[PDB]
Amino acid sequence: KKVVLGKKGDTVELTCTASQKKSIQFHWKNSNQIKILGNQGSFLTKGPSKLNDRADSRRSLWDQGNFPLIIKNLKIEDSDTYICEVEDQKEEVQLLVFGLTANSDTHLLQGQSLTLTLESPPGSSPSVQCRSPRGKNIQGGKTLSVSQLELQDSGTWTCTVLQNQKKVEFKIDIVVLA
Amino acid sequence: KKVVLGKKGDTVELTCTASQKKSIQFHWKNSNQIKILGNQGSFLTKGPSKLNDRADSRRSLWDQGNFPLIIKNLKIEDSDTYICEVEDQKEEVQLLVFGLTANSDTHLLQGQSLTLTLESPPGSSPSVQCRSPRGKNIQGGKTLSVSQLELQDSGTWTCTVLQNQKKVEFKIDIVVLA
Repeated sequence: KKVVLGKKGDTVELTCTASQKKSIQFHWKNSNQIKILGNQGSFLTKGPSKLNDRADSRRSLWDQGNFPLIIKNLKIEDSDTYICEVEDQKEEVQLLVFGLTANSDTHLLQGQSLTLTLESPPGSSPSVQCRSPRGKNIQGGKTLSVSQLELQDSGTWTCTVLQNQKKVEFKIDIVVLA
Repeated sequence: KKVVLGKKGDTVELTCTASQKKSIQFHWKNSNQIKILGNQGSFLTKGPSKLNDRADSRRSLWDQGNFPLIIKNLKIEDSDTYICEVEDQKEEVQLLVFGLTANSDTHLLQGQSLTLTLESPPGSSPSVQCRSPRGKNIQGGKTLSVSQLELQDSGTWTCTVLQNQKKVEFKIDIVVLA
């Protein structure tokens, strides 16, 4: 059971490392036993999955017994358990996908509030921890909010989201307009 | 001891998969105990290696305990044993690098000879096996040569080079001009 955290619109690479004669039949399935991708002889076959055009692998690593599932342009909808069946064995990976917005623009006026919201899949309520460039931090679970923006908030904010031990770091630039 | 075969001007990715708390101190060294790259806290540090600007890793895989050494624009000179030291353990990978030319152009005249030469590092004499698009094959050890080009040689040739079990496939298009 491996837990990998991705970021909305980002690419993640789920790892699969077997222990057989450098590269042999394998394939990625979703908890739903749907085939995402596998190798056909020596080729690469992706079935009609919703991840069809955004899914790939690194075909030259199979020789090393590595069969990565690459997933570009990440959606919170891809969150899910992916299974990697390499000949006799199978690896299970849980992909948790997150997004983090700032409904205000990033260019606000001193005194105005700031609202950030974390987009998560029906499966999580994580630890959001954002710091002003000024050391001050705000924690939450979905909705964040700071009540008075100082000119001392301008900069670049760091939002740490935490899950089963793992963590994703988000960075936002807020322009506090005088 | 892992043997990976690369191709002149190509990129290879040497794999390193440990068994510790998702991502901890690691680094790649060459047989010569020279540091190629490692992680400094959480950053990426490449020393002054000859592979300095062509060397990389995939920094978001360390969380999965994978510490790849990527090496772009391959040279036969990069052939060598690379060691991957991940905390308590270390993996050794032998990178054999090959090139395969066709000293004639690829556009020859029927009747003319074809000479292909395999570029290898001082460490190998491999099995070169090239097939005309017409099933006929020519084997060698460094220098290949076909004495009479038929119009039945036009196409795309497949040159298989073999080493410790591994193999690299090269493909050349010869234009047999009538």
